[PDB]
Amino acid sequence: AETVSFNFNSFSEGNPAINFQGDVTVLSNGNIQLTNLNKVNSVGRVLYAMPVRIWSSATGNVASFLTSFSFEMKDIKDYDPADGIIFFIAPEDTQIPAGSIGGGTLGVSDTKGAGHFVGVEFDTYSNSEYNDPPTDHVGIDVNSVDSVKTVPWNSVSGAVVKVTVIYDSSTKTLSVAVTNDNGDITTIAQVVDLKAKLPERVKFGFSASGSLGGRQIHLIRSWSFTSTLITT
Amino acid sequence: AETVSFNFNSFSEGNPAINFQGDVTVLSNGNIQLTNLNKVNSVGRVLYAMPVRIWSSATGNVASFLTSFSFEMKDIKDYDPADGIIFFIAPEDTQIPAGSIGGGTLGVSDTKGAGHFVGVEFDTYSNSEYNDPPTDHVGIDVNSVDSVKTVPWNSVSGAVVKVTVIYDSSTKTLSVAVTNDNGDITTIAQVVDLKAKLPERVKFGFSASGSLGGRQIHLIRSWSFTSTLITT
Amino acid sequence: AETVSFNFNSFSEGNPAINFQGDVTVLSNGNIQLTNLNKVNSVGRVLYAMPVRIWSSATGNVASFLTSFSFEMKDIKDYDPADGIIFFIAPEDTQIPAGSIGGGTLGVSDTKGAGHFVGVEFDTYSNSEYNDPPTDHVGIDVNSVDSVKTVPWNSVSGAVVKVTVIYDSSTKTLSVAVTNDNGDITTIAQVVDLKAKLPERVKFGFSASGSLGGRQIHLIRSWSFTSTLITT
Amino acid sequence: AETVSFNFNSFSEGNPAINFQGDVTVLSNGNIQLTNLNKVNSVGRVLYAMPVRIWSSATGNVASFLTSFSFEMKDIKDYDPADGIIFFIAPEDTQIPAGSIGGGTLGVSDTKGAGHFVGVEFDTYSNSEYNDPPTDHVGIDVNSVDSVKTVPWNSVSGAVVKVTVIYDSSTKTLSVAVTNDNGDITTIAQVVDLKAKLPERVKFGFSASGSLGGRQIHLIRSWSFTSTLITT
Ligand SMILES: O=C(CCC(=O)N[C@@H]1O[C@H](CO)[C@H](O)[C@H](O)[C@H]1O)NCc1cn([C@H]2CO[C@H]3[C@@H]2OC[C@@H]3n2cc(CNC(=O)CCC(=O)N[C@@H]3O[C@H](CO)[C@H](O)[C@H](O)[C@H]3O)nn2)nn1
Ligand SMILES: O=C(CCC(=O)N[C@@H]1O[C@H](CO)[C@H](O)[C@H](O)[C@H]1O)NCc1cn([C@H]2CO[C@H]3[C@@H]2OC[C@@H]3n2cc(CNC(=O)CCC(=O)N[C@@H]3O[C@H](CO)[C@H](O)[C@H](O)[C@H]3O)nn2)nn1
Ligand SMILES: O=C(CCC(=O)N[C@@H]1O[C@H](CO)[C@H](O)[C@H](O)[C@H]1O)NCc1cn([C@H]2CO[C@H]3[C@@H]2OC[C@@H]3n2cc(CNC(=O)CCC(=O)N[C@@H]3O[C@H](CO)[C@H](O)[C@H](O)[C@H]3O)nn2)nn1
Ligand SMILES: O=C(CCC(=O)N[C@@H]1O[C@H](CO)[C@H](O)[C@H](O)[C@H]1O)NCc1cn([C@H]2CO[C@H]3[C@@H]2OC[C@@H]3n2cc(CNC(=O)CCC(=O)N[C@@H]3O[C@H](CO)[C@H](O)[C@H](O)[C@H]3O)nn2)nn1
Ligand SMILES: [Ca+2]
Ligand SMILES: [Ca+2]
Ligand SMILES: [Ca+2]
Ligand SMILES: [Mn+2]
Ligand SMILES: [Mn+2]
Ligand SMILES: [Mn+2]
Repeated sequence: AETVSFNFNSFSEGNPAINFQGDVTVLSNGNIQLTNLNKVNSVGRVLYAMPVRIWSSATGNVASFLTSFSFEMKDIKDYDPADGIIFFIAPEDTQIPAGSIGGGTLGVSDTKGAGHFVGVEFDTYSNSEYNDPPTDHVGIDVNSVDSVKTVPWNSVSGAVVKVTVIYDSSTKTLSVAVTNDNGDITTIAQVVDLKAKLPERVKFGFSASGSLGGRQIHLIRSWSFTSTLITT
Repeated sequence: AETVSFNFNSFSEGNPAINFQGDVTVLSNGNIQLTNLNKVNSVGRVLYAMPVRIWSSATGNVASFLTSFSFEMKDIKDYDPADGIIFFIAPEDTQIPAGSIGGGTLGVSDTKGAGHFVGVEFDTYSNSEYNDPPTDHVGIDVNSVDSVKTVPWNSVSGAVVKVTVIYDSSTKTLSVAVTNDNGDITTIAQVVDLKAKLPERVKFGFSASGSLGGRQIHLIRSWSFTSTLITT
Repeated sequence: AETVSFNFNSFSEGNPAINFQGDVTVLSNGNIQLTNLNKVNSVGRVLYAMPVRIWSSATGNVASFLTSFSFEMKDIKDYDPADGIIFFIAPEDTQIPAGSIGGGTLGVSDTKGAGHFVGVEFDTYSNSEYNDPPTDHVGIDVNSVDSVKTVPWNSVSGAVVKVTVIYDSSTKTLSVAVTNDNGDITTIAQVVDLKAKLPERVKFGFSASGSLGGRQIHLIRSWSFTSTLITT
Repeated sequence: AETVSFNFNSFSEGNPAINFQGDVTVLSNGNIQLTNLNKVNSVGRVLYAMPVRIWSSATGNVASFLTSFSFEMKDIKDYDPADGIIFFIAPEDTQIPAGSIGGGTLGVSDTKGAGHFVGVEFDTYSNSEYNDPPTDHVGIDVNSVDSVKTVPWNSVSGAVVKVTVIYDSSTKTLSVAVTNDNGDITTIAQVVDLKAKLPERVKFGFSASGSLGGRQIHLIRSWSFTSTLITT
């Protein structure tokens, strides 16, 4: 089998294993800060630099994967704590959408909320234009920030959040477990056919955005990943 | 919400938080050893002593859970490396089946392979009587060691194996990710309705067994768990 | 710290983690075959596709690394069993030298034997033009196939050879242990300053070559690697 | 060429291939447990029972060696996690020092920290009396627990640690690569003249110790070794 495996306990500028897009910076403590607090419609994204072959047009086989990551969102004075973080999967050529308005697009979609990606969003602002639920939520996204499914959640300012994601290729199930600061777990799961929605070669990563009035600290603290694709 | 949370980095026999059944021992290094290498049809099981409420007859709500554990199976001289370990969920009064033959029953079922439990098995011996696949496998079990579903796997002697399990109550999906020695990940997922198959209060644990000619070292190294049941 | 880790138990065409250069083919059993047995001056090379940051111009720190691989060289009828395999480190833009004569150049150097690379060679033909010792040898190469140091060795046709390499950044020591078919070990070690000889970002890989009369089967069976760079 | 080669995937009490010294026990899972958790100044050691000819008095030749082993250190309640494990080389008659205080001596030296041995220590307690660095470390020891050289390291409780050691006789270089749980590699290398510091035949092994307050689980899980001495 063909396996991609990596582990990030911290990050650094100049690591060729990571692609930095837009307003991303690396802090002295090793955290990735995705948005620029002094910029309007800030968008920042980090991708694992090596494309991952999630399915093969030759065999028809689809990869399974296990990934864990930790993040932190923290309020800043005067601005609305917005807009959130999205763990996403997209074609290997993926770039921040041209003329991105940031905000509710989470740096992955156009103004209408459409894009070419699969993702798990940690949404901290209710955008009526994307049919967002009224509270903070975890959502499963398939080519749109108008989520296929959401679950109520609570983004606590300054809290370290732990996420575990399992994609089971045979059932096409994307399962997510979110470990909150109050000790409770939040789960969400959805059948998503990655072979039907995405090309063979993809990139994995994180994106976050803000607006003129909606800004917060978006931090990626750690990321581990393993994908395995059965080969002929 | 109602949350049960625990973490075992090590295990000890004086700790009332675990119930010990059958031939199980705790080694001085802190590991749980489920079977006795010198006994015919050895069966050893371990359960978290406190019953966990997984669903409510009042609200109809079912808990979600995230659990991770690590185990090790190691070959012993002159014996077939058998039979395997099962992570299981059973009614709170669960006991080793009376007159257990161990072996392919994995200490949770009768001779016909039937029992009252939901489990994830790490099977290392092909029992034709339980329609086992020809190789080592991970199976999702619902009241039978004749698995609802299996996935090929490889039990590497002396390797530390890491497992992550997500149960998403809304989709009723039990998703499993197993991290092997060769670096590959193996996943298996199955829709299992816990309300329909198990009582409101259950015990979680591990079981392993052997036969006259089938024996191996079965070890539980660590276990973390979090369940959350919505009470509104 | 910044760590790069990978493990290849087998190889496949289409794996984005591997760059194929020249006459390389992947066999149905998963082995990489580096040279074409029917081509004059055949050269084949495989590289890990991601550039590896081996030193930082910001901190002055140099990475340490541990790598293991298994290869096989097998005689073919009538041709001289030549020329061997080189495990090498080179600038990220590395290509087979233009107008390569293959042969004693091992696909990494020009006709005079000069190139931009650091390598461990498994040399099976004595090239007087590169001051080769009279027998098969393991050599440490610094920008030349005229080795800084060599040790007598024996390339056994059809034998699986295991190699372990340690690069200790603090002492700048490259240490090699070669495990033969007859059970004996061969070692060679050399102080090589990678920060002085190579750029910050590099590619790691394997190269092999042949000539008109010098041809043999050159196989790469497995490859594991871990590098760690202290960050500040 | 005179070669010594062995492989231990597990260990057993009834095997004359290993010499057991002091408080050492074999657990039912096959691991060697070096210290007794209920004893003051506990010292336990294991040696490969056959002496290894590391050098010739006839030719003046010195052996090269390649060795790999895996170990585990685990914290125990109410005791300081101390003192660590040493992989050592000593005269064939080597015994635990008479009236050993255990602790910082690592079971290989006297109260002043002096002994007759060459070793690689995995030291988890800072002994100012042996000029230990302030954190956990890997050290290269020559007749003293006051290390010739150290490198900062981190002993993770319950983690399986893999070590690879290369001794290159021509450069007299002892190179060590330590693979941690967080994925990082730690290396240390030192020129050590084995012919000048040790006798013709030596014993290879492992030692660990504790004190009244400093105690932890010290486990040896596996050990492979190959040495080759050129006889021509
Ligand atoms: O000061 C106070 C009271 C302070 C306070 O805490 N008061 C508390 O009151 C309590 C009881 O109420 C208690 O008494 C308590 O003791 C007391 O302390 N209010 C007055 C007040 C404060 N802002 C803030 C909050 O919301 C406004 C303003 O600052 C940011 C935000 N904005 C509004 C706008 C206007 N553009 C637009 O609507 C067009 C574009 C637009 O909305 N894009 C969206 O902007 C979002 C962010 O708002 C997202 O990023 C979206 O994704 C993005 O699409 N752009 N940015 N607006 N009005
Ligand atoms: O020696 C060799 C070849 C060894 C070898 O390495 N050969 C190598 O081959 C190489 C090339 O291939 C090379 O040539 C190499 O040079 C050469 O060394 N075979 C001859 C041989 C060896 N056993 C072993 C393996 O299987 C047998 C025997 O030892 C264990 C097992 N059992 C079972 C019994 C007693 N029954 C019963 O209890 C009957 C009921 C029964 O089968 N319950 C099941 O028993 C299982 C375990 O077998 C499971 O636990 C099941 O869950 C359980 O239901 N009693 N024993 N049986 N026959
Ligand atoms: O048949 C036998 C004895 C066989 C045998 O088993 N004899 C046994 O002896 C026993 C007792 O000892 C018993 O009596 C037994 O009964 C008897 O059977 N020799 C007569 C004989 C055989 N070739 C062979 C070996 O070497 C020659 C020939 O086949 C291959 C090679 N090449 C080379 C060429 C074309 N040049 C060039 O390309 C010139 C440039 C050149 O030399 N580049 C180098 O070529 C190398 C490869 O040779 C390397 O690849 C170098 O890196 C490369 O730089 N074209 N060919 N040349 N002459
Ligand atoms: O409880 C606490 C804080 C616990 C804690 O978690 N605090 C947390 O702090 C957090 C924020 O920081 C939070 O606030 C949190 O809420 C709070 O819980 N300290 C008070 C405290 C605890 N021991 C421990 C640690 O060190 C002592 C004690 O237990 C073991 C050790 N020993 C030693 C002895 C007996 N001597 C001798 O034998 C003298 C000779 C001696 O020192 N040979 C050396 O002993 C070593 C081992 O200590 C090595 O083995 C050396 O190789 C050996 O040479 N007898 N005992 N000594 N003093
Ligand atoms: Ca939103
Ligand atoms: Ca040559
Ligand atoms: Ca110490
Ligand atoms: Mn949303
Ligand atoms: Mn050469
Ligand atoms: Mn020390």
